[PDB]
Amino acid sequence: LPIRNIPGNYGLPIVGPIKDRWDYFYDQGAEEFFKSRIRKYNSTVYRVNMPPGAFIAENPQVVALLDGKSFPVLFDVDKVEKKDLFTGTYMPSTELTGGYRILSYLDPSEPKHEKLKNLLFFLLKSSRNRIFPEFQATYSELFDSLEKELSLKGKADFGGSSDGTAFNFLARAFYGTNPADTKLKADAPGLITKWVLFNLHPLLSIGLPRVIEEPLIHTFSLPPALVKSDYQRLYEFFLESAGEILVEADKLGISREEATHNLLFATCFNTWGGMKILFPNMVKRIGRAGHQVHNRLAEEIRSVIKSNGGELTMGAIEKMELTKSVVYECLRFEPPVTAQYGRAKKDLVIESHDAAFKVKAGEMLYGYQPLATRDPKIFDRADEFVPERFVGEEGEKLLRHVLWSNGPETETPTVGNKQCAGKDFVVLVARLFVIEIFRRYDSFDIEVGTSPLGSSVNFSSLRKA
Ligand code: HEM
Repeated sequence: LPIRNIPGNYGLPIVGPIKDRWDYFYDQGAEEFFKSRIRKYNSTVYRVNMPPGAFIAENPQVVALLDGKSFPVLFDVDKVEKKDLFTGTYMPSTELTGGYRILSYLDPSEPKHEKLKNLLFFLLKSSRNRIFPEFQATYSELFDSLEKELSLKGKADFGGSSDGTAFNFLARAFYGTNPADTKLKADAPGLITKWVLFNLHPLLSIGLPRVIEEPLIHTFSLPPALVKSDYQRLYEFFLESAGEILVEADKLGISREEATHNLLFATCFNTWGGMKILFPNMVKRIGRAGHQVHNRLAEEIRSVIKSNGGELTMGAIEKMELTKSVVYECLRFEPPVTAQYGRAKKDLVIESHDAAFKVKAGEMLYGYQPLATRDPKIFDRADEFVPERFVGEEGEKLLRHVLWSNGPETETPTVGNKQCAGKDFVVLVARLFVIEIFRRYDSFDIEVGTSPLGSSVNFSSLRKA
């Protein structure tokens, strides 16, 4: 390929980054922010300023990688450093996380990265026999509540009940603990939401006027002191509930305190936060796919479960071709976590589709994942939600281009990489979610809005089997 100069610029000091931030949040929105510049520069690789800049991030300057050929450099731990960039060009105060740099912020070259990631692998494996029954019990109660609410109101707010369900499910599956039996009671979703906001506010908009938002959430960090007491309630829950897991932390040579802050983070931030975005998005996209698709899913799911003597098992799920494909298509079409960063460790030559580009050691690389996973040079019908996309031998080959987990779907998270520790768990619970819906309902209708993190979604009809 021809070597091209990386197009784009960072504009004026102070003023450049602020105007780019306004485009990003207000005047364009993330997707059009990136696409308008792809068009202008005639390039899927270019220089751009990223939020938050201001007083929160020291340096907003990045090289953006916006196609599925260039983007995977962000996975290569010999090319990029992945230290302290889980949230991008700033890092939330460690006062938010017990004074520890949590696993998500650690480069694989750090010894505690290996230890802590092994801890989470153990958490997931040891939970294996609890996931099915706890999912089916907690989500059954959720759909019961949504039916109740639909009968009362003519619509049922999915997110408003599902956030509690997801936390209860995780507490029961991971720690064999019902939060209703503890001091947390039903307060966890509110506590976690505030704490996550204190971490992520510089990257988020709530729809308030920019005159209010800019000074209040985009310029300076919210003080961690204001969420410390909330965080302490969560910590005491994890400390008291995670006994069996803490035994393994002891064996791995991790302090009880460090282990507990890490379990809190993986459970509340990575898992529950991830599910908070993913599940409503799934309900939205599957809802939009239409009743013929719903009927095909119901037919497949019910037939397979019947073939399996009414027992839902991992092997039965493997028979559910359309179900597996629809889950992968949700993750392709709308990756729940869209921003991945990496700092070049050495001089690199990054190949796009039609040119190569040279980046210097120390440059911050950034990828907006939906542009890599909806890349029309990789996927046909790239901007269409295609339920059956991954069905069959040929469809399955395309999984190497599904990147939700911060690596190819065909690859395995390891202590040597920064791929999502919960990769297999997420795909499993997403499948269980679709299964639970269509074993109960023939089809459904939705009403939808936006949310700081993804979508808000109401059911307006739930057609029982
Ligand atoms: C739908 C839910 C989830 C989504 C969308 C998601 C997505 C991601 C993404 C995109 C990253 C890469 C972060 C980066 O370096 O930019 C990541 C990392 C990580 N995730 Fe997940 N995740 C989810 C669930 C989980 C679960 C269930 C676990 C349970 C252990 C988990 C644990 C982690 C950990 C520990 C890392 C850092 C890995 C490392 O340091 O090597 N996540 N996740």
